[PDB]
Amino acid sequence: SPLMDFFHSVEGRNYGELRSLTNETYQISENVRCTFLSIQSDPFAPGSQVRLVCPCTFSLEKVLQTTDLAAANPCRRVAAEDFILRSFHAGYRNGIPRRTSGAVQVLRPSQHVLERSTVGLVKEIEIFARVKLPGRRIDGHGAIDIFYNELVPLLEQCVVGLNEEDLHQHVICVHDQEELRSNLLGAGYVAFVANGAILPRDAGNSDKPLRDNAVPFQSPKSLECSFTLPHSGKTITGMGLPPGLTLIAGGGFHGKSTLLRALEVGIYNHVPDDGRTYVVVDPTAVKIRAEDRRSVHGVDISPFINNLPFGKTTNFFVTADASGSTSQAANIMEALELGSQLLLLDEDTCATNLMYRDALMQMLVPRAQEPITPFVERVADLSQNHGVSSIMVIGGSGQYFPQARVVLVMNAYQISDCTKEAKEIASNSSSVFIPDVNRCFDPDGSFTTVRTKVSGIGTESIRFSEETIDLSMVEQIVEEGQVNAIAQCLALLYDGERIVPEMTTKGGALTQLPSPGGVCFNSNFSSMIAGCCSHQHDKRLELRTPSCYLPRGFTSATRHIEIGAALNRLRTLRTVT
Amino acid sequence: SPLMDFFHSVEGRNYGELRSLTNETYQISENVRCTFLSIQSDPFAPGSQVRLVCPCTFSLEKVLQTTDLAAANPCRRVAAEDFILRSFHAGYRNGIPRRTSGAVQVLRPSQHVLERSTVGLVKEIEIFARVKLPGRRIDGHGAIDIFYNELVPLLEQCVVGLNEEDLHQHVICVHDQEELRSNLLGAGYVAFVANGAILPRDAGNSDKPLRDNAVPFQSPKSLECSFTLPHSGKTITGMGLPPGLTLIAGGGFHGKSTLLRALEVGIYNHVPDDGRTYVVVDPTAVKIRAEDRRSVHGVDISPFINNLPFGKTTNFFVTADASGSTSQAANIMEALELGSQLLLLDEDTCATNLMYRDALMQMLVPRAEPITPFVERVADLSQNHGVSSIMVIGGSGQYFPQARVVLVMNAYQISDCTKEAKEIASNSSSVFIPDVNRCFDPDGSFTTVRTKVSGIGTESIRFSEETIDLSMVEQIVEEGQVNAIAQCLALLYDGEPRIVPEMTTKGGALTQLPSPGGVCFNSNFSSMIAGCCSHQHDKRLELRTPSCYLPRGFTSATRHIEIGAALNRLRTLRTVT
Ligand SMILES: Nc1ncnc2c1ncn2[C@@H]1O[C@H](COP(=O)(O)OP(=O)(O)NP(=O)(O)O)[C@@H](O)[C@H]1O
Ligand SMILES: Nc1ncnc2c1ncn2[C@@H]1O[C@H](COP(=O)(O)OP(=O)(O)NP(=O)(O)O)[C@@H](O)[C@H]1O
Ligand SMILES: [Mg+2]
Ligand SMILES: [Mg+2]
Ligand SMILES: [Mg+2]
Repeated sequence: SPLMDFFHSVEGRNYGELRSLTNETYQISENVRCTFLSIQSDPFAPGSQVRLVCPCTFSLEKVLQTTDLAAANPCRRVAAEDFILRSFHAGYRNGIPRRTSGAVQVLRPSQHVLERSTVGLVKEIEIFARVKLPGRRIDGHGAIDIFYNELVPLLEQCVVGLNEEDLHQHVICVHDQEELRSNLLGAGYVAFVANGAILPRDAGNSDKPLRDNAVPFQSPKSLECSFTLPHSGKTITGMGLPPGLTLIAGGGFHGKSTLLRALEVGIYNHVPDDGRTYVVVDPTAVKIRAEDRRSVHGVDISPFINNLPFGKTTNFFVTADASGSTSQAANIMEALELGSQLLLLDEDTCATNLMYRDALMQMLVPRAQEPITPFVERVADLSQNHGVSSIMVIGGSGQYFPQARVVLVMNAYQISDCTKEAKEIASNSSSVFIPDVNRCFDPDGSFTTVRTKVSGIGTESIRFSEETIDLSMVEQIVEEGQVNAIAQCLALLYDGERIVPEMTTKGGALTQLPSPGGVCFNSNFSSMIAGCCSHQHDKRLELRTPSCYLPRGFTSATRHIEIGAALNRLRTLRTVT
Repeated sequence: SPLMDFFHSVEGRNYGELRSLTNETYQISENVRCTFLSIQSDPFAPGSQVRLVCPCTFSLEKVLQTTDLAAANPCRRVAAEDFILRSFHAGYRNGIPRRTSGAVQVLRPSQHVLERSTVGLVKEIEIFARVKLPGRRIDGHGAIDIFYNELVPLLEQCVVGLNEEDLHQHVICVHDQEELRSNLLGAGYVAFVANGAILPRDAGNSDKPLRDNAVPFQSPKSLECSFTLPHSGKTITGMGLPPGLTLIAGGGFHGKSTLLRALEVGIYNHVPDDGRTYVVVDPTAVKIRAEDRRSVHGVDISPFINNLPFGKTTNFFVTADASGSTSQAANIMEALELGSQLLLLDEDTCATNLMYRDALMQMLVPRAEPITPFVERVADLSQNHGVSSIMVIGGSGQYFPQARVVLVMNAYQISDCTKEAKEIASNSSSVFIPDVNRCFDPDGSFTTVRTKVSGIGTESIRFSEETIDLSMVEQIVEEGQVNAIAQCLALLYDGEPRIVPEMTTKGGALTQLPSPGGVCFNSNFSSMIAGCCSHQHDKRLELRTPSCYLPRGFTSATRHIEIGAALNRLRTLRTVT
């Protein structure tokens, strides 16, 4: 009631008047309360941050399995908050807002279920928003619409008026997914692909499942295996993949890349639509690709590449313009340093030189003269002595056959288990890694340059003061709120110049890190980044550290490996050993 | 004079009266004049478009070799306007402006010399700009600063007060530079790389040459050749590449991607620093890569990929989400139909399946294997259609029997090893229709649109609600180029009915297209795109087709092939045969 009357009150009057609202809290409905987090300078300044608060109607016991909030499995708290976001957002598609100024920015959820700062379940329901409040004169009627006519009905009908059965099933599917990824290394696998999974996406620029003429994934028998889901009781069946080397071989339009992308997202749980639901991978899995002109600092790529020009150091690599082989190797070590157990390779984004060696090529120029020691030679070593496994798509090269654990053959989106035939083909055709990695972070040479503000640019980049970090090929980033999280971390690392050691220890301390779902090889770089991640988790995916330029509640969880990767490619980065 | 005397008058007054400034044209100095092409609505709005006019002081005789404007070689006209802007911009680093509002937006030219609408030479000098005229009570003093203090000294000192000896030398390098490529197909070559060239760049995110410890290009003797530049008299020497197949072989970190990138830009002339200056390629050459999830419509990918799943037609291919080989082959023909003469490949960003087939792969599963690799179509394409290929190969000597020359690179030093290489092979040892039927269908193509077309940086096109991915069309090298493409799309759309057949004709008529420097296999698609390019050229890089959201003078020339690639991968592209 009173907010409106207030606005009538200030309806004509000048814009400055608005700075009164901030902090000033009003109840706009019986079941809705509004709290003002900021009030911006003008209409065109991006949003005026507000906290929408409304009662939590559903039974915790039925959906969260406990009466007291604090006991609830965080996974289910996430799936809940995730769901509410989804429901509120769908409210626009169901013509619920009697009016749609469209000046209401609230973070849009991916197809993946991540903890987001956006909705918090507290004891109530906490939804953060950004609103473009309506000439120089104020125009209260605009706002008046915006709250009473657009937000209240959406809240009351899609948020307060939730559907419990839907909620409960959301949460059950999600949780069963987490648990099912928690069962992986135990059950004997590194990846599991559920039967009937609709892997292929809707469009090359789309993440939703394929509506038309999808072919449900079917595991070969020899690779078939089953599980029991705890919360649904549903028992499911599919393709299990042992530790070691999984080869995905077929030449054509067959589905190879499509399966693999499923596996990269395999570290996520997605809304029951997604159709990749219950395709799961080790939660530390990393899409490994050549990436070029990326900068490297302090990575020891010496396992793969041996003989740089001009006696330049393999063992502590450093460039601001990297090669396809060198940076791919850079990414493999970058990864191991952050502790990945399952590398994911799509050969078409991989640096052929790294991958294998041609006879003609070696005889043309002697391999003594060639630096590179290809991946095939390091792979058996990595699985046997390190428990690091690889799944990779190979297009037309059987060189990997003596090393291959399984050889898959994809044809028109159908798989066959051809591991026997292939190693038979191989047949008739016939460690090196330091886990304790000496890499500390140097905030001095790293941050000397800058002049600030830190902010996430879409899904692609980080505005880091005058600097700009390119994540366009950190392919497992799948939300804007993720890169935003990363921005929070960077602005933190920057702001407190006690923290590197402090976070390094904060990290060495931990036994398990948070998955982006909420559920819980070393070095000081690694461990530090773990410290940052962990601290961020602590403060509810919202560090506020001063140099950060971010709205309240547009942040999504992300693995520590991603914060790793983002710093890892700061091109002002400096690092010591 | 009069402008400021106006402004203070206004300075209390409301922003609106700035709508008086429209059209009204003022002289803020002897050698300066400004014309207001627009006025922003708001202080925020991206700026207010103005024409900056100043006298042409230099002797046209020495620089353009004619007293009369209209005779001037457009190559030297471009190099002129290029140089003018460049100095103007340099005016900021030389402490020239008295004040620095930074409300002045004027296109930043790249290292490339391109025709740009920004500076025009007419009879004088024409520079287009965008200004943010500053509380929302007018900031008359602020504006006064922008013009009396910032723009004028820049103009008078760096533009009116230009340096003719440099400008002359600019133009000589540029012109001599264009001529050197015109000489290429004649002199018997497809690529020429000048000795002493500095190929590599300062940083993975930078286009400027490698300042520190660059190693100068040197041609192997066997491939060495020389030319004579008409305008400088200078005689230059380097690496000549014949028609046919050139293989770039090597190990790692030796500079192949460096050389190749130089060759991709080889369709451009660079400001005399750039250091790739006098590296030239066929001005039609295209960087061919696997581009995944790109949409295809109407491409006959048949020569490489003869089979698909489900009787899907290779001969008229269509996907909204695409494969590495499938996309790459689309690219090869997309480019062929637009008339490429040299295909440029980095075996790394190429889809390997398209490139060779392993013995082991072929046996494990027989080829009766959609794909027919490039190695087989290469001789054919060369011999029968005069389309050549230079490609970086990482470790596969399979191409050796097909190889014209085999280049071996080692620590930034090339060697001719084609003898030894083909021996290696010896020791271990048409299809394409030029007449491709592809008409453009504006009906199905433009149905879903409500508009506005605007280029997003260098990377994408906001085509109404649609978005086009130019992120892997690697030879786009300016924002003004993407803006150009946006102009053309806005044209095909707004002038929809008669513009397709008309441009098709307007393009069949043409025996030469305009190179981006200004100097001057068929299908209706192609001929149409050529029509668009040529009409754009005619119209001075300013087609204000009505649905174009663009400031005046933020446009740069492109090849026709580029406009081809953008339309080509529109996700609502419908095309008929
Ligand atoms: N199981 C499926 N059902 C329906 N469509 C599919 C399926 N799998 C893949 N697709 C579509 O097939 C197209 C090509 O599949 P893709 O995943 O690229 O095969 P691929 O092996 O990567 N070929 P390549 O990378 O060229 O060697 C993509 O558009 C997919 O969306
Ligand atoms: N003339 C030069 N002077 C100095 N540095 C150079 C020169 N040419 C190349 N480089 C460096 O080498 C890198 C490019 O070479 P690169 O692409 O690694 O060769 P490559 O071995 O063919 N690639 P790959 O085989 O895929 O690893 C750049 O990052 C440059 O820094
Ligand atoms: Mg390279
Ligand atoms: Mg390379
Ligand atoms: Mg693919």
